[PDB]
Amino acid sequence: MVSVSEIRKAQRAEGPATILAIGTANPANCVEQSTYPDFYFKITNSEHKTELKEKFQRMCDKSMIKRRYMYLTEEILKENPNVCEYMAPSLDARQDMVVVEVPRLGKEAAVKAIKEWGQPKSKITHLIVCTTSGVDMPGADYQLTKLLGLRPYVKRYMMYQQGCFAGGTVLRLAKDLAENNKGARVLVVCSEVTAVTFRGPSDTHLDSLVGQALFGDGAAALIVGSDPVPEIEKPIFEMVWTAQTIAPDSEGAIDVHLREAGLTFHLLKDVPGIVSKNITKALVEAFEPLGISDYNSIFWIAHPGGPAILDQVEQKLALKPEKMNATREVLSEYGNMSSACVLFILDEMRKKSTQNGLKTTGEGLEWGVLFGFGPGLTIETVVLRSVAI
Amino acid sequence: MVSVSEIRKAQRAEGPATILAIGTANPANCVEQSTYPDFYFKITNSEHKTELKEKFQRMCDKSMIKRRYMYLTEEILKENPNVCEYMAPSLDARQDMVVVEVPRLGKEAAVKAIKEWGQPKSKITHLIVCTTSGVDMPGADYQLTKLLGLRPYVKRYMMYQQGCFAGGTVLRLAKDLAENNKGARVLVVCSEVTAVTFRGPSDTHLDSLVGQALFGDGAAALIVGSDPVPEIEKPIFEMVWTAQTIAPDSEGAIDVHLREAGLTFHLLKDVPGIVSKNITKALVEAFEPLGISDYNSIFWIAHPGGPAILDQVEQKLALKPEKMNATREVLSEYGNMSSACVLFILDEMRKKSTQNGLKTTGEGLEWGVLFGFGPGLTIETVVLRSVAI
Repeated sequence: MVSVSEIRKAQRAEGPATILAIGTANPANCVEQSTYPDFYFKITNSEHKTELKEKFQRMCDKSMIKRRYMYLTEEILKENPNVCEYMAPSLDARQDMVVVEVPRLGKEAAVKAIKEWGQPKSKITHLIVCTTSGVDMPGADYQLTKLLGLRPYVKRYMMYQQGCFAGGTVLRLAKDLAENNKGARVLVVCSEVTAVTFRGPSDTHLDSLVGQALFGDGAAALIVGSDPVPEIEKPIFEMVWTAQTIAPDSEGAIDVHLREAGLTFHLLKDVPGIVSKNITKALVEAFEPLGISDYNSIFWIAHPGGPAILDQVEQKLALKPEKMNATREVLSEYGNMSSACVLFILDEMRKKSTQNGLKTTGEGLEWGVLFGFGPGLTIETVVLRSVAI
Repeated sequence: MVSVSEIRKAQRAEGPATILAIGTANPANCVEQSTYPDFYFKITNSEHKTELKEKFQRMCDKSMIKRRYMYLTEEILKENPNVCEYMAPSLDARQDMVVVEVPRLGKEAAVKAIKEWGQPKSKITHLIVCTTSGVDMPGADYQLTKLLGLRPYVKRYMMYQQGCFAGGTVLRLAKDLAENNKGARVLVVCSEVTAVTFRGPSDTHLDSLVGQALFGDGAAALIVGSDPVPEIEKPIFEMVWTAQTIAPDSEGAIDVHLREAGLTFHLLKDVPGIVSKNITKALVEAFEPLGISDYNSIFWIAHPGGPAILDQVEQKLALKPEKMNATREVLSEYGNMSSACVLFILDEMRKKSTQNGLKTTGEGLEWGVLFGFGPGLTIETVVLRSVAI
């Protein structure tokens, strides 16, 4: 009696998933990178490790990060000596910080995105929350539903322990949710806090130490939907095609474990080398079908894992130096905010394009690419189209 | 130049997401319920707690579980006294078990589902992995890709720390992935291991103790896709509509935290009561649009959190006793395997329907419902259509 084909046709959306709003937020405590070595070696009781401090100073000087925003403060660290040691039982204390801070910072970013969107929050049908800092049941998706006053029947997707490529992951997921469901409006929130990874220095663990020079806190929120209401909603970028892959010869490049001592970061291979060796294949998969071969003719968003990934990709492809400008600006002002970074870069790019009177939100260009890099070695690819003005 | 509408039309699927294969697996160690109180009170050094053992015996007697399969054995527990205590630092030992066992068990279920499906594992485009048992980076999704030899470009969705309603969640997610992407074939794996939640008994924490009578291990895998190739692929169930909601007046009903002592299960409200009070609303949302109001006229799959949820739902709606038969058979043979449970119940239902020559895979009925229940209080609803024969 009942027609499923009629239901399916009536249930789905028509057009491409579109980013309709972007909002960001960071902890209030601003930490300058120029004075970080001294602050970090003092608060971790490591001032006597002069040679290790010199190695950390070089890591900070090479980071291309001017400052980072941190939930952790001198006061909080003085109350948590176990967090200041390289390896002490401290997950409960860290979890108590991030179970609250992740949704707190996420709400700030989400309220800003909802304000830009300008539509009733009761029209948000799906919620994607992504974090690599802490886990809990009910999760941060339930907390944000409560904190934002979303409908109780919002459809939630709680992405925990994702890693640095997950800015691409949440876009890949939001695309399918928006495109398959007529009327769907997806609130996407990436919120990353370094309280679960902060730890003291160890001269036999230099891989762990590099994380201390790079990771910073931040949240970004998006509204994503298909079939925008003309002259009411305002498209910023459209998603057109996505991919995720595991690079060959990359096993163990980035291994991150959640233990009693918190989240521990282990590095085993040349990440910049692997990314730059495999980025061209990811570009031809994405762009050959569109007839695009000139990689300077598209706008660029790349996860700034570190500056060497950016430099090596730029050199490999012969990208003009300006291609990575928005990416490098976010790295310089905020450091590596894990999954949230690429969403901050989208916001920077569209705001600079607008401010500077370019013709599209993607630096005056039509087509663009967003890349996420992280554990596995995983590469996420999202092909974007800009919007006029 | 490039038409995004053309791309979008060529990129999406046409028909409803369909379950094309189901495979399950459990650890080899079979644990009888009749004698579990003695086993559990001996291994946890609690044999002198006579009254508490009595309370546990009653929980096991009322559980309606005959046996469970568990990775944990007497030998593994004797080597891990911190896991045998009610509350001792033990997450590292538990993670070392589950980071391996979750993908191992998932692999066995996935291989079974792929064998039934019959098509090359190179045609699997998307992979959803769900567990409430441990977390790691790269996740269990990466581990399964490697273990099964899936393509490196399989698109992965790692659902960690989800909870007992996530059998519904993975179906809700797989539906959009399959329907929005032409040719997509989604391998869905739920794999749950009780090594992160096992702990000793405490007479002031009877809510934790209830979990020790109910939780068991298991993995279930599905192949989901739209547009099945007729007579090559074999549809089992179709998904038609989904929902997720948070029941009113249920805050804190089920809070589960991942701490240095592992995963701790708490209960603060009457779950059977909340579920039975809110199930009608969930049914009307799903079935009023289809013109169905007789809930005995549809086939049923309910997460068997405990037998009281089933009994109270049955009594509330006046379901005939036979409606919950497949659900109760899975509870009897395997216990509560968290997210995997509802997928085992789909398997039992279609296998008994096919074995017994009923007219459809849903007990000879056309329309059916699958419910997941868990933290938040969250209710997941999936509306299914059976397949002839």
